[PDB]
Amino acid sequence: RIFYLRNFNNWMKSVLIGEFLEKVRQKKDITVLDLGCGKGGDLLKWKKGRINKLVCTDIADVSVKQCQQRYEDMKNRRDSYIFSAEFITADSSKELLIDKFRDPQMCFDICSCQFVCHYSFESYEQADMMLRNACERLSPGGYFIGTTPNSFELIRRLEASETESFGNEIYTVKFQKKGDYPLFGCKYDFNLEDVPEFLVYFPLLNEMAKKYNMKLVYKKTFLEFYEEKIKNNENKMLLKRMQLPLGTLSKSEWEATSIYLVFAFEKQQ
Repeated sequence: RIFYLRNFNNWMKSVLIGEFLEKVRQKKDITVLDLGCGKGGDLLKWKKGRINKLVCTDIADVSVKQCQQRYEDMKNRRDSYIFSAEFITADSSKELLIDKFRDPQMCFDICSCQFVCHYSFESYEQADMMLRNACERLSPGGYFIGTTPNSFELIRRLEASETESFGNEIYTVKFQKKGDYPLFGCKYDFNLEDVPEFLVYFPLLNEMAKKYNMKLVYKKTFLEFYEEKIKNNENKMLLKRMQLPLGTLSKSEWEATSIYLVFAFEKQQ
């Protein structure tokens, strides 16, 4: 029954992505940076969005090759318009992407960073660098959007527990330490259903992003974002198409999903 949670987070991304492609269109040939693209889970979302150019990039060569394969298959389906795509293997917390890009002067209208940012918080330099790569090639008025664990929700559960661990049948989180939360390098293990992650203090990400002329649009918990986006019936209908609150997800599914927040920043003039 692990479909429903995976599918819920996917609908989260869909609705975030749709909102910001529309904001870009309200301002008047859309170029997108999908940073930490994995296997291509969002490839389909970008086609629906009708964008024109996509750069997919990941630290993991196999995921990158795989995402390129999936993109190609979507190309080779019968009777189909699709963005052009460029695929780059690169550590975006340690290497500059502008030097990897084919077109070294290209611009982006959105950088999408889904379930990736928290890997960069190992140190200042890698956090600043992923952020550099996310923001420095955005056109004025463009967006840096994504999804990451909520540090406040993680610590809170950590401090309600008797151990370094908390979780349910679906997820387990294991910190190295209680009481001590450094800005960079605050490691914890995460398992759903197991790469080591780093805590992302949102007030800090927010300040660090100013360095690249970004201002916050919003930061919403998954539950806040869900409670609001679902008042829209097309959104509801999309959720039904694709498929603590009482419905949609089970109690323990909601504890899993409610760990996350949604964020958006905009490039200033």
